[PDB]
Amino acid sequence: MVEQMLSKNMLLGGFDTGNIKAKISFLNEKGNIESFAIPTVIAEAPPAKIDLKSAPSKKNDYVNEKDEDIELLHVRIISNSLDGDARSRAWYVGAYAKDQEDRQEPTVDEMGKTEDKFSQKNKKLHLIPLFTSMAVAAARIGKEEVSVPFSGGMPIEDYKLRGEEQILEMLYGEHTVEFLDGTYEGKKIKITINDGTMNVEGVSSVLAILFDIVNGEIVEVEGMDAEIGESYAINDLGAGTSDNAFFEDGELNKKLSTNTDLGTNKYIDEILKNIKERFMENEILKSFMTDEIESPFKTREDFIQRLVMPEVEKMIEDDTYKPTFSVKWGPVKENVTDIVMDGMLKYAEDQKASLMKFWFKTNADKNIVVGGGVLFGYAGLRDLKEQDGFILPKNIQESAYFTSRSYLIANLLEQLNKE
Repeated sequence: MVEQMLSKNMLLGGFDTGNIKAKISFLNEKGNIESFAIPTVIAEAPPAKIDLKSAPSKKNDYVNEKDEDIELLHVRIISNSLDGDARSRAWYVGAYAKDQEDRQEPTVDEMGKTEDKFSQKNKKLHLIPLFTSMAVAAARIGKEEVSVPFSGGMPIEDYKLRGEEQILEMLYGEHTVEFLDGTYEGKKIKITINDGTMNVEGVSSVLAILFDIVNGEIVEVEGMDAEIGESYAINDLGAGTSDNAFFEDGELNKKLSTNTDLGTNKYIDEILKNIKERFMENEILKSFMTDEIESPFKTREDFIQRLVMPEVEKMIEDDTYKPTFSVKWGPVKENVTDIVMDGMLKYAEDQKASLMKFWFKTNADKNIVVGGGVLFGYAGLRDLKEQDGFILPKNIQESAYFTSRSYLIANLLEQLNKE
């Protein structure tokens, strides 16, 4: 049934419109969930491709990365959701738009309380990356005409402004996206939106913890035993902040919910410092790098992606696996397992104190952790699983897309309900 559904001229996705990023999760041709993010950045572009370009054309052949098809987004979008002017022009979108002086990004006036995404002045900032994300997925699954049942969500504040059916009404109709450059150059995707659903941003994320879609099948992720109407604390552990959200009766509790400066950043910085300190105990490093500023990692993200993530994946697969963090700096390798594990567990313990306190303040039925911090702090945080009601999602690696995946699952269930 899902097979028959997906083989038609259609795209089944979940669309998460954030201020920084447009995220999408969709079912690809193997019926698996596929996700990417397009930064919410646009810039006015020439009507046809330009030859003066900010790199040699053959650069990506010395490059090791995924989602190459969104590195260069130069599109023409025809839609009645856009005003006449935007509709008339081509656009640079996402990463490629970052490198333009006349780029346009979301702002926040007139101190720091975020703006309305779909006002007449703001809407093109968010529609262009949304439609572009739809077009890229449609391109990926080899379909130039797609019916797109819209499944999105908005935070509760916009309910004082809009209405779900107003968002959907903006989106209904026909839209074309023509790629003028990059991977899909020459392709024109025709998007028809006839119907849709809007979901509760925030507590919807429960769906993505409870369910996955694998080869067309909805499967129950083992980890959380959900009873209907129970309260959820969702703690989003990030690089610079932690967000402690409490949901009761399907609504965010603003009074109890809060956010702090407890991030992974300072813990990682300390680890990076200690890692260098240890290499400088090595005699080869003494010979050639005494009194020098350089170090084996570029950024915190470099350290996360290259050193930490491969080991944590193995830990997540196998509770008995004992990790080894081995850094190579030029030709020299050092075992720094003690240094990394120290920072990981120090972070875990500080999060423990925070998470346990929030649990008692809310008396949440389920206490859930998500975010990159769970991955960094996994070696310690997984101990909290002994607390009944504490949930460390099996698919924590997909945290960035829990919102879009939730929409996607809701969208599949909706289409199946149609029969």
